[PDB]
Amino acid sequence: SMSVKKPKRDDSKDLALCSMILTEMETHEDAWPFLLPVNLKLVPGYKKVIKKPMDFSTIREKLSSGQYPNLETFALDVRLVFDNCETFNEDDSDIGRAGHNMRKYFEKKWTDTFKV
Ligand SMILES: CC(=O)n1cc(N(C(=O)c2cccc(C(F)(F)F)c2)c2cc(O)ccc2C)c2ccccc21
Repeated sequence: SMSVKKPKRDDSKDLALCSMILTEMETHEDAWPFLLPVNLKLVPGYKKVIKKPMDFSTIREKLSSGQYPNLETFALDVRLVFDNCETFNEDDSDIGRAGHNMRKYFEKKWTDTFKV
């Protein structure tokens, strides 16, 4: 509260660290469904059903232009990619499995990088 402040972590490297994690995501062989925005003109249903589309290239653009206030807002957008994927894809499909794999991959790197 006012004048009562928690000792707060050094957030100086967060921008660089998030960029590194995003690069690792993008180079994963199962990243291909997520590298570019879903084509809203070519995929029936997607625009109407998925209220907040997100993909790795859009996250990169947001990250590089100072549009994430903090690392938590970055994590939310990454998770949104996989939540959208779950909403629109059967678990028993290539993209369905890709989404599962990539979420697991992310969460470990997230834990390994930031939870001391
Ligand atoms: C995440 C997710 O659920 N999906 C992603 C899809 N997808 C496209 O919409 C897409 C976008 C641009 C070009 C191309 C193409 F070059 F392949 F034609 C495909 C996609 C497909 C790919 O093979 C590779 C990359 C992307 C972004 C997509 C398509 C249908 C249903 C869910 C989808």
